[PDB]
Amino acid sequence: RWVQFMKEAGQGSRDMWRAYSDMKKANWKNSDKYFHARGNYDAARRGPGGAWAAKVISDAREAVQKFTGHDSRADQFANEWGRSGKDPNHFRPAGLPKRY
Amino acid sequence: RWVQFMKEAGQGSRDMWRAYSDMKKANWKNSDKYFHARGNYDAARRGPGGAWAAKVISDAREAVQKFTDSRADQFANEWGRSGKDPNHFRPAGLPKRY
Amino acid sequence: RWVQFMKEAGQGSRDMWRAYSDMKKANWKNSDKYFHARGNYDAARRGPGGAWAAKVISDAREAVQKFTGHGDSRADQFANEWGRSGKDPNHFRPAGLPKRY
Ligand SMILES: CC1=C(/C=C/C(C)=C/C=C/C(C)=C/CO)C(C)(C)CCC1
Repeated sequence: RWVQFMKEAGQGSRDMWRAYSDMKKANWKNSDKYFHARGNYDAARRGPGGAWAAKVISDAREAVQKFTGHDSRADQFANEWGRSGKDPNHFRPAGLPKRY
Repeated sequence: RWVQFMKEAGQGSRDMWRAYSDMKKANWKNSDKYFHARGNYDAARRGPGGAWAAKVISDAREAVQKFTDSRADQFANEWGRSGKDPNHFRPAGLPKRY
Repeated sequence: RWVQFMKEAGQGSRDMWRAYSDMKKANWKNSDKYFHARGNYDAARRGPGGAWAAKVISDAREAVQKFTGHGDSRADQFANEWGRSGKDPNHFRPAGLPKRY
């Protein structure tokens, strides 16, 4: 039912949060696009609910970015890259620890 | 904050539902696109969270439609959401409260 | 702490899934308002993250009702809010509902 979709959305949201926290924790220059792609990739592979959550969260982030001044297209490109099932590692900065 | 964002989202959502409510309350001559634009326009006026909310609701609506046209609604949605005037789609003599 | 909020939200989500699951198993007449109320009650008790998760889930449910048929919604939301505010879910308990629920 809609329950299963929502559970996937819930999982997808956590994948999104996981990507965000791992990115602060890593504090690695030019890592953002990797984590954006990775969070959307992980989330979408939870199923339709996860892919929906990743999009909704990504657009919420874009909206806040716009409001505060900037970039955004590049981020959304990385977002959609991972969400479509493409490898986030194409954005992986050299030396990024294997645990991320 | 994101408390502020979420507030705007709540308000924007209400503007949306209120748009959809009004529309049923008016079984109309070709009234669709006006209500869709107005909801988004109202919702976007609340701020970023409202614009964001209007978009998730619009896209969701469209998604459910995809088992039952959709693009023309989406044009009207983005019209209002961008701030362009919803009355552009007003039908012939639509009651004043809408 | 975002971590704590996220932890409460996860718990509250589980409380919500547990209510819906319990509702299904029980298959008891006139019982949805109880489970709607109970899920929000248990969720809100987790902390702000839980109350928030329960609202997001309740509002998403209402949204899907409206797009399709399920639409009554106001009555469901009244129960949701009732439980989420901390009021007794048993206010909606139908006669005979097994005690474990
Ligand atoms: C009020 C409001 C919401 C309602 C969302 C909807 C409409 C959820 C249903 C989605 C479905 C079924 C999508 C199918 O692709 C939530 C709380 C989520 C966030 C802010 C806007």
